[PDB]
Amino acid sequence: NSFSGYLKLTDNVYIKNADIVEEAKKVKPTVVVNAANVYLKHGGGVAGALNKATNNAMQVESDDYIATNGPLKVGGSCVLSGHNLAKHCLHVVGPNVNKGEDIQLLKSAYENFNQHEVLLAPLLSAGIFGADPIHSLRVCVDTVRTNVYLAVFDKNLYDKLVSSFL
Repeated sequence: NSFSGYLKLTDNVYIKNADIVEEAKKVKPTVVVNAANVYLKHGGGVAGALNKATNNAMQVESDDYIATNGPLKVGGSCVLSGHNLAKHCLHVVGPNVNKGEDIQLLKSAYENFNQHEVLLAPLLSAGIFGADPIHSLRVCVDTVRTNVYLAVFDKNLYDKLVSSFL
């Protein structure tokens, strides 16, 4: 397929040092995953980058979703438009360690991926959500059964994830 340059970690998990926005623009996947919060407020991190790439269309759509349905749950998800990046965006809420949220909900968050055959995704609960990215990758491998292409922005983190993988 159109995913190029990934390292194979397992039967179904692949990883690349890449900006998820640029990779979505190049591949136009069926599903891109957003690292969302429960309010779908896309201010920073991956969410802020994806929203900016849609010229704020993602935020306008999200505000309507919240007005109609209320907040997500931690560990939950919703499927919205992918705008100019993808057919669909799967907004998944991993726990935010900095808010005291239970890291065990990371497994629930990754289970949402199993409803989709192929996904382009970031590591959940990494970055500004405060969890250890090595732990996030382990939970991903052990939970997701569908095909997941992981994009890791930071080269030093990418190298550490690959070189410590077991």
